Amino acid sequence: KETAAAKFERQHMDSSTSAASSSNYCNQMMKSRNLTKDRCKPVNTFVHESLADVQAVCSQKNVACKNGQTNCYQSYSTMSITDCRETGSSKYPNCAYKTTQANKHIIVACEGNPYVPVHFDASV
Ligand SMILES: Nc1ncnc2c1ncn2[C@@H]1O[C@H](COP(=O)(O)OP(=O)(O)OP(=O)(O)OP(=O)(O)OP(=O)(O)OP(=O)(O)OP(=O)(O)O)[C@@H](O)[C@H]1O
Repeated sequence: KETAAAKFERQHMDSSTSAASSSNYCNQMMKSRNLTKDRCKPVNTFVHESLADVQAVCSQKNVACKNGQTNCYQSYSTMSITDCRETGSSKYPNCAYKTTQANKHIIVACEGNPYVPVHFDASV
């Protein structure tokens, strides 16, 4: 079975310098990572950093999670990311996304042993 940690990698890791794609990055990535299979995932962030760099955030700045848990962590450095937001015309199963590239601090929730990211909470 896919662990929460593996799911975080499938949903959010895109190790590279920045978004690269032959067509609309978000439409191709949301499809290829199976984020459009059971619904159109409405918002999603891809992180263009090494897996070690993202995992290291779990020992960086402790912040409250949007859901009130306290196992969220904000990166000290800005990171290269791409946000995918479903369009107003998007309707499952014909999902469609707008692509926003950014350099922002990421906030992830971490869990488990080893303590690793399992949920992407926000970017600031
Ligand atoms: N330590 C944590 N702190 C906060 N939330 C956490 C933590 N661990 C797991 N979660 C889970 O996050 C899921 C979304 O919950 P909530 O956010 O509280 O409700 P929502 O109404 O907002 O859902 P939505 O559909 O609108 O937006 P999602 O697309 O994010 O949902 P889903 O993909 O299924 O979530 P994930 O797998 O984690 O992807 P991702 O890493 O977040 O991208 C939900 O299962 C929570 O239990």
